[PDB]
Amino acid sequence: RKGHFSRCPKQYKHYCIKGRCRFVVAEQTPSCVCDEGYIGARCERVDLFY
Repeated sequence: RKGHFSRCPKQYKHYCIKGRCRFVVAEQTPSCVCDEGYIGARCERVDLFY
């Protein structure tokens, strides 16, 4: 019954232009997800032709 982390705001989305990122403080876990239809390490290109 617990839930409280930190959602990476757009002001800190420099490591992912078109992608999201969840940073867990209590559990040092800086995870960074990106739009499935995205390309590039920093998420700068896009390929969602689908």
